Amino acid sequence: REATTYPLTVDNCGTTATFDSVPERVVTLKSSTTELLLALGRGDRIVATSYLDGPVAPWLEDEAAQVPAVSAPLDERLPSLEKVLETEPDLIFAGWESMVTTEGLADRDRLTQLGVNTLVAPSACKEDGYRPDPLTWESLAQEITTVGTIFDAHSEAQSLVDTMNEQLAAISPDSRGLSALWFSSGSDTPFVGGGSGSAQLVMDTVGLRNIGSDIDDTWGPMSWEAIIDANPDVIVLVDSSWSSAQKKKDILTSHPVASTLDAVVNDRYLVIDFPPTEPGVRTADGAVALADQLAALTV
Ligand SMILES: [Ca+2]
Ligand SMILES: [Ca+2]
Ligand SMILES: [Ca+2]
Ligand SMILES: [Ca+2]
Ligand SMILES: [K+]
Repeated sequence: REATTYPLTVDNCGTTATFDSVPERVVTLKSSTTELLLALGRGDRIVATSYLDGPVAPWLEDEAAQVPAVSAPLDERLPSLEKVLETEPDLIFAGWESMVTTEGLADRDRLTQLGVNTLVAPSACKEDGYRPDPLTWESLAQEITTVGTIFDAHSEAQSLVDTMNEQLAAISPDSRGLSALWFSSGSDTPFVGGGSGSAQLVMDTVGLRNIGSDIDDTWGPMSWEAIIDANPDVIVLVDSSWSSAQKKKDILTSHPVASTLDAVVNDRYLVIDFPPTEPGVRTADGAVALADQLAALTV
């Protein structure tokens, strides 16, 4: 039954952010931020959205239906700052840190001067000291709790964390010692899940060894030669609008050497949608989905 005390000061990716009162008019950038506010029962605070990553989670459809901004995003990517400001926001809630730098909408200090708070999803901080190290489920719980505090939504945040933990509790790590390629896009040079993002978190959780684990980033290129030598037991396909799961199956099938891998010959594929690959509460839903598919797979 806690209610937030304002003014509230928080360190958010190394910027001091002070909230004089609960946010009322928020522009959310990326699906992660938009859906987190929907999930916390704060959809009515969303005055604009931009850079959405796909349809909302099915369980957020009824919240999204009450928020006109979800139906009319400002832009497919970053909107102009003028369009953002037209809605008289008190907060810009950015899924990626770059969006509130000079290379994005504007720097955070300049936005503060103009009367606009900024909040970067805590899971998305990129600098040393603030980047998850490593990303864990607790990183994501802490993000929910922090945003809940800012939005005076303490019970809602606790509920959301409890729901994520229940989903995770449904997963028993596979004990077969299997390895996996996490294949995002690319035919000439595959782009794969690296060792420091959601891909690694999810593979660790479901019990797959990531052949891309030595990549020190969320994603990286891996040559066909290196993939073939790694011999992944299972292949996770990210199903995105720009590279479908089927497209990647066809790439694998058509490759004159990778088509001879056991994983490819035996259709040992797991499929995850794009939005849960951005770290957030949906990532746990993605993990459940992959765990269920892996359970159904014989190898
Ligand atoms: Ca409103
Ligand atoms: Ca700055
Ligand atoms: Ca500055
Ligand atoms: Ca249970
Ligand atoms: K306010």
